Amino acid sequence: MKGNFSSFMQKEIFEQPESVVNTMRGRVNFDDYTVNLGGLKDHIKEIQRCRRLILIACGTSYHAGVATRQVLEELTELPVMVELASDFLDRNTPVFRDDVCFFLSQSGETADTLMGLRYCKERGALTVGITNTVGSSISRETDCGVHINAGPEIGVASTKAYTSQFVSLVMFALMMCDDRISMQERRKEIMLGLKRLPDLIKEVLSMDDEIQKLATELYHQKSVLIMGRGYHYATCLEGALKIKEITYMHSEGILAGELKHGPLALVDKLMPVIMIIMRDHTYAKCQNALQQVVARQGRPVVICDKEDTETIKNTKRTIKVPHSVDCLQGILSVIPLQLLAFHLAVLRGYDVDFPRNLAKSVTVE
Amino acid sequence: MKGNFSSFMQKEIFEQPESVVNTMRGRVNFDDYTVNLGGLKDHIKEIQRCRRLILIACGTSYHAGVATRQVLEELTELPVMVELASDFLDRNTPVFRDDVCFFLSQSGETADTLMGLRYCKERGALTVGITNTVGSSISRETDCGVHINAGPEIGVASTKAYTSQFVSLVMFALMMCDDRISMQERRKEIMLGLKRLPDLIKEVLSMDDEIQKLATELYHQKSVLIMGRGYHYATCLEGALKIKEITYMHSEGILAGELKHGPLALVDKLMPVIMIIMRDHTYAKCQNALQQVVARQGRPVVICDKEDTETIKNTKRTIKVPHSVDCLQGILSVIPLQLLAFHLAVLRGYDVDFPRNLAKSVTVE
Ligand SMILES: N[C@@H](CO)[C@@H](O)[C@H](O)[C@H](O)COP(=O)(O)O
Ligand SMILES: N[C@@H](CO)[C@@H](O)[C@H](O)[C@H](O)COP(=O)(O)O
Repeated sequence: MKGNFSSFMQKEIFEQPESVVNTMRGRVNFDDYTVNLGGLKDHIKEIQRCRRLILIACGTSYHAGVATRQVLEELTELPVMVELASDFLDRNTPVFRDDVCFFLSQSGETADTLMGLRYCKERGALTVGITNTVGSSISRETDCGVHINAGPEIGVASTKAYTSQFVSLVMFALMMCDDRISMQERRKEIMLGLKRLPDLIKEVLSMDDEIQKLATELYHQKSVLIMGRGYHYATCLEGALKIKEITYMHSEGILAGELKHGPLALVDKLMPVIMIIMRDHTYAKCQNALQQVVARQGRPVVICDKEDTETIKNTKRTIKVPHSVDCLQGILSVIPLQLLAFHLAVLRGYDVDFPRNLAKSVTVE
Repeated sequence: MKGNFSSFMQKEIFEQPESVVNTMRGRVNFDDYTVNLGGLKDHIKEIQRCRRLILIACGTSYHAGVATRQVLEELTELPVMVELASDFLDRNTPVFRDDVCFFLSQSGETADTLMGLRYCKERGALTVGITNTVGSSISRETDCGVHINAGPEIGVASTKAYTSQFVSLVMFALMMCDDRISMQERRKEIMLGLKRLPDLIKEVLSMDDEIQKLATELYHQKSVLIMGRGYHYATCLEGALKIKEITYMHSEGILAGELKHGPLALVDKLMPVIMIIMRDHTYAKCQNALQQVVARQGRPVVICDKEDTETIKNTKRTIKVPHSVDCLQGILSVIPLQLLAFHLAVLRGYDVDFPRNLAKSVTVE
């Protein structure tokens, strides 16, 4: 039972202050800035010997990799490859004995991610499971793993499991660099953001009524282009998938740096556009993308941060989310897009929890 | 002057039997199965010492990397990473002294690809230029390079330059494995396909009138989903971009293995779909994607090969292209999509050569 909510998905979205706390429970100690993933305690030293991280997954679990890639590169200093499992297998991707391969899966039974796992094992790679289902195939067949501990997720369109996968990979990253003197201030910045994150998610959830009103403006449209870069590239892909999944509107994520390489031809006053701009090191380049969409008569809705005075000042339609650290900001930025997919589906008369043509786990072929 | 054609783009498309011959001229000897890229003659041995290939580009030049990745993995046995240049830079991607980095660019002046190049040089990586413009910045600042020799390309939506980039990267691959006894039959298979390719492209071009008729069926639509996998993933992305660029229809490339992970919710009898199915090792899995689109009331147009009796037999709308080798087939499969973008733009009244909001080369920011 979902008692208090009319759907599992809305309950799962509004559960994210608690699911994030649950993911970090018994793991992150805020008194002494320590993180310990017991499921990885044995194997961590072996992992630090490896020469490359490969993150292998499908759909939203794939996006959680795209969302943490840069901070994994930053803090591990290893090359990080993120791969859609179906294509990884079609190409007979080269994998080596000193590769560590991560398998990201809410269900733990996704057929292509699991066959990806067995392919890598057969080549002698170290395998790590990041899942939300204890006792699943992927959880059982990996060498080590982390249970994200988000609790059961019933809505086919994933919400809390994405944000808990994201926190889980950030925690792995923090363990990886815990012996580096030069990285200790960075780690402490990150851990203080994680401490603050539950309260900041409660604050994003208070904008539900405002997002319902924007859904009211959009539910007759047939397309929407969601543009972001850097840390927010994953957020645009993930919001795009969520809207496709339960609303059946043609939403597409566009890498903002690619705009002038073709997609900008789609922009005029009739194409709905959502732009994400955060105050990280991509800010000036995102301000360029925005200016270029407006120059071509686009009328974008802009997801920015609450303290971004210059874009709030100069832009009429803003969804203003709280400010966090650059590599956690996408946990906050994705939530209005989760809520927008939900409200659009309600307005169109569609089943938010069990959309047409889809299942929670794709276990066959 | 384009004399004989009403546009540069259609002339460039119909030039592809000759541009392919021009790309291979003085390079591939069919009498003794030798390939020699003189621009790489000095540096080839150093390249074979390197531990990873990174392919860095924007838009269609990016797609040429996606299109040759698998055969580069196959024949070099190296890891191959393909990167959108804007994102490569946003993430401060780790690059090493024993990386070989390829910069793919028709113009040779694309700002993000060029800044990508300088970033890699500064870290001591070996840099290789694949371009269509002699004397360009990228051509001049790399350590070595190949001029694809396609001739001037005026149409903003790239055609011959894509297929010549593709052949150029296949030729590099063949040079890389020319000392391996076990790979000699494979190389000879590939070189015999390249020998046959110009005549097979003439045969695809003879279906112009048939593609004009399909454009006639589609030019009132607002969306189209183009689905493929494996070797044809690049083809679906590239056709999708070409239709966006000059027709302004919302065309999106979908990885066919990802269908059941969300995008299948978009499929019903009103969503136009183009599916690509080739007789390579992904055939049975592509037949599964097709069956799943039809099960959900989709009415796909299917690009298949002429000798694919089972899908011709069981499917009403086929664009039947000649059969080639698996890793060259996308040179043939992309051409109907080039011609479809062209005819759609004509029917809608748009400038095929100089679309709105775009330029041939993005040299600034
Ligand atoms: N249900 C979709 C997400 O909202 C889908 O893309 C999903 O992520 C995919 O099927 C993989 O499932 P997994 O996370 O259980 O492996
Ligand atoms: N004109 C477009 C291709 O049709 C665009 O995506 C293009 O590939 C991109 O701007 C990169 O240009 P380049 O190949 O000159 O580097």
